[PDB]
Amino acid sequence: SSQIRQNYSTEVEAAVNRLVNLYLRASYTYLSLGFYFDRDDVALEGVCHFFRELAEEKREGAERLLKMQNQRGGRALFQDLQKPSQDEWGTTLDAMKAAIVLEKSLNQALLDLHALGSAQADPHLCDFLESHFLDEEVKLIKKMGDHLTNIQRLVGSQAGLGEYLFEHCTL
Amino acid sequence: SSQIRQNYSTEVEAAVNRLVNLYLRASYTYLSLGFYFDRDDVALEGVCHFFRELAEEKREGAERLLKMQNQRGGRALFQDLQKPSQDEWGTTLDAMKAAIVLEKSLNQALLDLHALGSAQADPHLCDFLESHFLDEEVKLIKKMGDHLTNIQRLVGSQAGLGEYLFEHCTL
Amino acid sequence: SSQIRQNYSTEVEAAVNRLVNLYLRASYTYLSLGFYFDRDDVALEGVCHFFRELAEEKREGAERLLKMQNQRGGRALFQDLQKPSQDEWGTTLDAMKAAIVLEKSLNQALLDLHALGSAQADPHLCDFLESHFLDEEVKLIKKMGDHLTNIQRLVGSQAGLGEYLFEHCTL
Amino acid sequence: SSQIRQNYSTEVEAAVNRLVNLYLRASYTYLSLGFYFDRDDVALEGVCHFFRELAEEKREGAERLLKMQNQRGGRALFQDLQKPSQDEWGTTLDAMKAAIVLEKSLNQALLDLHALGSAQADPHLCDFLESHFLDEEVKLIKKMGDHLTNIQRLVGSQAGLGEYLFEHCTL
Amino acid sequence: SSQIRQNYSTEVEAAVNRLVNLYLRASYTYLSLGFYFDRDDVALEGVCHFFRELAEEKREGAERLLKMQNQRGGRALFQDLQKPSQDEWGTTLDAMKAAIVLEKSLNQALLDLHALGSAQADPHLCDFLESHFLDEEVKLIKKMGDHLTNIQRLVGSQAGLGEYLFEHCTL
Amino acid sequence: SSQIRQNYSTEVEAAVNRLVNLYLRASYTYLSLGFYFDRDDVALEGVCHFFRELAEEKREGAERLLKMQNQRGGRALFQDLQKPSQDEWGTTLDAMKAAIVLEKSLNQALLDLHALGSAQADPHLCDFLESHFLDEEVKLIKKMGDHLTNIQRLVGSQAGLGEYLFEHCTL
Ligand SMILES: [Au+]
Ligand SMILES: [Au+]
Ligand SMILES: [Au+]
Ligand SMILES: [Au+]
Ligand SMILES: [Au+]
Ligand SMILES: [Au+]
Ligand SMILES: [Au+]
Ligand SMILES: [Au+]
Ligand SMILES: [Au+]
Ligand SMILES: [Au+]
Ligand SMILES: [Au+]
Ligand SMILES: [Au+]
Ligand SMILES: [Au+]
Ligand SMILES: [Au+]
Ligand SMILES: [Au+]
Ligand SMILES: [Au+]
Ligand SMILES: [Au+]
Ligand SMILES: [Au+]
Ligand SMILES: [Au+]
Ligand SMILES: [Au+]
Ligand SMILES: [Au+]
Ligand SMILES: [Au+]
Ligand SMILES: [Au+]
Ligand SMILES: [Au+]
Ligand SMILES: [Au+]
Ligand SMILES: [Au+]
Ligand SMILES: [Au+]
Ligand SMILES: [Au+]
Ligand SMILES: [Au+]
Ligand SMILES: [Au+]
Ligand SMILES: [Au+]
Ligand SMILES: [Au+]
Ligand SMILES: [Au+]
Ligand SMILES: [Au+]
Ligand SMILES: [Au+]
Ligand SMILES: [Au+]
Ligand SMILES: [Au+]
Ligand SMILES: [Au+]
Ligand SMILES: [Au+]
Ligand SMILES: [Au+]
Ligand SMILES: [Au+]
Ligand SMILES: [Au+]
Ligand SMILES: [Cl-]
Ligand SMILES: [Cl-]
Ligand SMILES: [Cl-]
Ligand SMILES: [Cl-]
Ligand SMILES: [Cl-]
Ligand SMILES: [Cl-]
Ligand SMILES: [Cl-]
Ligand SMILES: [Cl-]
Ligand SMILES: [Cl-]
Ligand SMILES: [Cl-]
Ligand SMILES: [Cl-]
Ligand SMILES: [Cl-]
Repeated sequence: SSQIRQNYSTEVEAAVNRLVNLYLRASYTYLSLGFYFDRDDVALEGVCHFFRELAEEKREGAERLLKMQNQRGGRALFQDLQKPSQDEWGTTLDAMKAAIVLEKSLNQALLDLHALGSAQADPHLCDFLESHFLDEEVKLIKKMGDHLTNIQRLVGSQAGLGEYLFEHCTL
Repeated sequence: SSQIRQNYSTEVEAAVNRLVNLYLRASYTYLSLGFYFDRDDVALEGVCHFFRELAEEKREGAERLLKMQNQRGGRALFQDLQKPSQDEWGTTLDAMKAAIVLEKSLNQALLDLHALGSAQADPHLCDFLESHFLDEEVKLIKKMGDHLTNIQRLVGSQAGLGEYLFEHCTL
Repeated sequence: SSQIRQNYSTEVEAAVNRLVNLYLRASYTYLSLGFYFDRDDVALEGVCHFFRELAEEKREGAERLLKMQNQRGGRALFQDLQKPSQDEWGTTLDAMKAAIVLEKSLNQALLDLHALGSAQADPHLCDFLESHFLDEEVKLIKKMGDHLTNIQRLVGSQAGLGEYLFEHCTL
Repeated sequence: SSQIRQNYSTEVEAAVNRLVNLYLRASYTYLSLGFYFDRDDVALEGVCHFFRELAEEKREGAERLLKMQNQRGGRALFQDLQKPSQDEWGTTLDAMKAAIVLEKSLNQALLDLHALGSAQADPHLCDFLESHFLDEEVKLIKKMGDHLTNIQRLVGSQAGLGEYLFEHCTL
Repeated sequence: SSQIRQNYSTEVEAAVNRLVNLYLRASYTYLSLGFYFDRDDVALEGVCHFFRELAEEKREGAERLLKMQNQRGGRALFQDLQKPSQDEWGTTLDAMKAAIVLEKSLNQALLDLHALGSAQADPHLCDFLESHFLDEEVKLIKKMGDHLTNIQRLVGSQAGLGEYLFEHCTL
Repeated sequence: SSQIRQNYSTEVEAAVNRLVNLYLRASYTYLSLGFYFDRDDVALEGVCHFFRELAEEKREGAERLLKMQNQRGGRALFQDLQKPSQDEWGTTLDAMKAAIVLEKSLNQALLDLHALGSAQADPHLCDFLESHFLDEEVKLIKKMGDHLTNIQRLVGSQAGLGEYLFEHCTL
């Protein structure tokens, strides 16, 4: 009955709504991460800012998906947004570990949506994922792995601290 | 055990977390409102934009509250965000009615938080509500009542349409 | 006993004070008109603005008269300002009808003051009315008649609405 | 029956209309003060200008109140504006005394409206008074007391004139 | 006998003079803190500068209070300023602890002045505290708690130093 | 035990701390002078401003001395700051008399510190006094004597007022 809908499976429509939920959950998680690091007894405002920026990116992804849902003539359906998995997020290392786990769950969701879009022969969907999501996730996951390595190095030892300072201050 | 906390009741702390939830729910509602009006079979993009702007304002209010929670040494606690009350929002009139009901529920929540802050002799809280929330809500509710009146006039009759056009095009 | 007073009758002096009162009453009326249209259940802000501008013009006329009274060595005397004739002003059509009636009462007052100034052989008074009031009133009354005609056309019928839209949007 | 009205008592609504009247009366008083000082036999144009500026401020206060009345869903009701208490205002000292008495009556009215708003648990009203009226009145009353002191000094004696000139011309 | 004084209790007048003393004491304390960190055998000029800026803020607060005292028609009365509690201030951690204790004593004084102003039904006083003092203190106390946490982290351990460097140099 | 200290007597060190106290007392006195002239019943804002500027200069002198104390490796020690000698300061003439007495006490203190520095063969101290204090005091004392003469002339008589006006308005 939708007058623009063409080659748009009910399966993809549903999976897109689920991915919106996944992205909004991710944004909520990053909001909680950021405010934790803003606590006076944590007080790492740069970490708060890093996570605040990610909450925004994740919300923007959801909005992009919702725009696409309408462009294809699907019906956006919203579900409860579950609260984040933790109320306190431990150290910078713990938080960046939780963040890469999250990004990896979104990345797997995008890959699963491509597999569905391929099975449904929906190239507009594939193009959309490619254009806005797949490379963005890979780039973000690389940066977070980079961060994990640096944090481990900085917290580990004077040899690690040493090499980090040399790179940052001499190079 | 918080080293900055002063004159900040556990009651207000809790009510602030609940109000964050209320504001994030409101933002989610407005996201659903906006995307509904973006549907090709609805296609009122200006309405989508009006509600998109409100989703942003409501999120910003929640973020402001969360910032304040930390500034007072309270602990931000997040809860499930319930999905909006409807999946489809009817006419522009229905949506603007749902929106004023929502804003009125937030306004009542702010008034209830002032009553608690007064009972707890917490003037920083009162000041904060005054500075960022009370007048903003009143102004928004006035605009929405204005909108309700105009929509009713425009949809009602040629006499109503007539007066609207005169004001918009002659005055 | 006034050392600048020349050729300035007590009759004109009195009539000038009465006209000040008439102009301030008019300004008060337009204040009430404008705020009525600002009511959320009326919500024609352009009409509010049109009347707000007229309240200003009418006050300025009174101030001009008061300045002139002093320039001639008359004594400005103020009287009670009666409240406007109505508390609610009905439709845009009703309000613009009330406004033209008002302007016509001021115009008749100016004409009556010219007749007195002529009988008193006071050409400075005539010049003053000509320079600041007579043409202003005529222009305003023409605009209001124009408005009455347009409002009647717009509220009347699809043929009227039709012609208005053609003029506004095509021409 | 007003669709925006929330937490807005009939008592405050009425007191706001009365305060509008009080502010418009004040503006009318200052108009009479200013024109008196413009009389050729008085000829203190700076005093005329000081009072003209106050007539404007007082009108603006009334307009602010009327805007607020509508924003809260109250009904602006206008009453007769009584003419000022005097037709001639004596010396600069007499006029500035009459002016501080007036400002003190408005200030007391604002304080009485806060007491009512507090009894009615209306924090938007309190905020509004704070934001636009309480500090403005205090500042104005301080300036007028300053003026009274200076006028008394200047009119009093050569020792007073002396100190005024030293401050104005040397410092 | 003061010609501007209205609704200004002798109790608030006295408490304002005491708070001026409290603020000037605070400014003197911060002067001593800053010069200590300027000692060649301490040599933390950034800490000296942080405290120099606070000495200025505290003096400005006192001056603001004194201005307000005169605006209300109270009489500014000055008392001995006691010298700071210490002649030497230990480590950066010790000094920032002494500073938050101080700010908390000023904050409690402001809250006690609000309680008095409320008991005296003095809304201009409440507004003044809100506008210039309550939020400023909260913001300053949050920053100092942030500083305490960071200093403890940096002085504590290589894991703490590690996380601080990551936030500052990577994020 | 100070590693920079050279040719810096304990006698000068102590006298510098005492002079800091003297300068801060002077600044406090000028704060009280300035606020007195800001009283509505005094209302000489130019006098308030003149004294406010001097309070700043005196504080700056103390800060300069404290900086120098550290540059020489002395230990800044702060004492109680006694409140000013009066709570009310009479006429402009009385205040300017009190001010020149004060400046003369500071000037004598500087001269006494030079005598000590000379006896201690401390040329850096002499240079410092010369560079920042001796000429500044002389210039300030000359200006204040000038002011005393003018105030006496202006308050004295029409012949005095006469000559002042001629100089200010014709020359
Ligand atoms: Au954050
Ligand atoms: Au942040
Ligand atoms: Au694909
Ligand atoms: Au595909
Ligand atoms: Au770097
Ligand atoms: Au570096
Ligand atoms: Au570096
Ligand atoms: Au939208
Ligand atoms: Au939109
Ligand atoms: Au409150
Ligand atoms: Au409160
Ligand atoms: Au329009
Ligand atoms: Au139009
Ligand atoms: Au038009
Ligand atoms: Au209006
Ligand atoms: Au308007
Ligand atoms: Au005529
Ligand atoms: Au004539
Ligand atoms: Au047009
Ligand atoms: Au048009
Ligand atoms: Au058009
Ligand atoms: Au005037
Ligand atoms: Au004037
Ligand atoms: Au209030
Ligand atoms: Au209130
Ligand atoms: Au001056
Ligand atoms: Au002068
Ligand atoms: Au001069
Ligand atoms: Au310093
Ligand atoms: Au410094
Ligand atoms: Au208060
Ligand atoms: Au209060
Ligand atoms: Au940094
Ligand atoms: Au760094
Ligand atoms: Au770096
Ligand atoms: Au001053
Ligand atoms: Au001043
Ligand atoms: Au010397
Ligand atoms: Au020497
Ligand atoms: Au001069
Ligand atoms: Au002159
Ligand atoms: Au002159
Ligand atoms: Cl955040
Ligand atoms: Cl495909
Ligand atoms: Cl939207
Ligand atoms: Cl409170
Ligand atoms: Cl208006
Ligand atoms: Cl004629
Ligand atoms: Cl005027
Ligand atoms: Cl209240
Ligand atoms: Cl310092
Ligand atoms: Cl109060
Ligand atoms: Cl001062
Ligand atoms: Cl020497």
